[PDB]
Amino acid sequence: TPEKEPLKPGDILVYAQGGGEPKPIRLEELKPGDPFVLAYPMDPKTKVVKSGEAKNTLLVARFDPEELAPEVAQHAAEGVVAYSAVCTHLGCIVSQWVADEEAALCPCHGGVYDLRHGAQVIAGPPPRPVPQLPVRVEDGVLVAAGEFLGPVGVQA
Amino acid sequence: TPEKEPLKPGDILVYAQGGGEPKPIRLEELKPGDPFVLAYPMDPKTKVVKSGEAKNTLLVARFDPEELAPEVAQHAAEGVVAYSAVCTHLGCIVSQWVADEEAALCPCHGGVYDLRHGAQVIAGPPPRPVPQLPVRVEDGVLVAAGEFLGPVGVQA
Ligand code: FES
Ligand code: FES
Ligand SMILES: [Ca+2]
Ligand SMILES: [Ca+2]
Ligand SMILES: [Pr+3]
Ligand SMILES: [Pr+3]
Ligand SMILES: [Pr+3]
Ligand SMILES: [Pr+3]
Ligand SMILES: [Pr+3]
Ligand SMILES: [Pr+3]
Repeated sequence: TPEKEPLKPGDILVYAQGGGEPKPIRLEELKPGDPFVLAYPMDPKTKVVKSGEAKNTLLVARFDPEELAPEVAQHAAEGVVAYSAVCTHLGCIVSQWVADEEAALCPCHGGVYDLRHGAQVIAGPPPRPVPQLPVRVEDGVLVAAGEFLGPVGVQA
Repeated sequence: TPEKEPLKPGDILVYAQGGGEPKPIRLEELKPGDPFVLAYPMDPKTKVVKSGEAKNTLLVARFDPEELAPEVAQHAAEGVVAYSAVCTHLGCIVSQWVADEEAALCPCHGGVYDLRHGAQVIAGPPPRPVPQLPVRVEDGVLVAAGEFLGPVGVQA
């Protein structure tokens, strides 16, 4: 089905949506230092939101551009970084924010991923970082700029 | 399809899940005062999580019981409240936590819902509170104790 199609580069990132038309994530809507948003890729032609495949679940956050690791910075757009939100431990959605670390927290077993340093695991049992998705801005809007730089989710 | 069935009383609450087997939310995992978790209802016997219907999207948080408004506490289980996470403004998932207010925040246009006082709108444009889901504990696991108390999401 179109809703279960994988993320492709050029997909528009949209805020996680309940019913109705989706909202593209604009750069100007993300304030540096604010908690991440959960996001999905939307086919730029068909405008189908690929929210039916859980491997397309994203977290998106704006950091101070001079706080990002050089390796993280090269895939960021104006301090904006995106990562897979599928926990690498047992596949829970990494849905919570740790304010003092500016890290992503998994509620299931306390996995914490250090986002400014490539989502390095700094707590709990994830065996590996969630992978980063390359982002770019086009006409004010966040767009997927590449494939995930890594396998998504629980890897057998 | 079964992943799209509406939420029913008796459904087990599970942590939002990528691929794979879901994790029931147990009362003991929820620390009073911690940010909410995004969740879905799961059929107790078939073990089908109803996450393909976005109107089943829940937020779950544990409060100090004596800070809940009387009406809210009537449908809480040892301080744990659940609400629909579909924004009543334009349908975005209410996915963020406001730590100083203990409030759920919609990132689309800044709707903020006062969880301890029945998800009362305290910022942004939502026309009305997200509705509460009554919850109870069954063998240490969080379960739907009734139906959503009002209509879910954007009014049609
Ligand atoms: S599934 Fe995320 S820490 Fe276990
Ligand atoms: S959709 Fe939540 S404030 Fe607009
Ligand atoms: Ca503008
Ligand atoms: Ca126990
Ligand atoms: Pr449409
Ligand atoms: Pr910082
Ligand atoms: Pr700076
Ligand atoms: Pr490089
Ligand atoms: Pr253009
Ligand atoms: Pr019983």
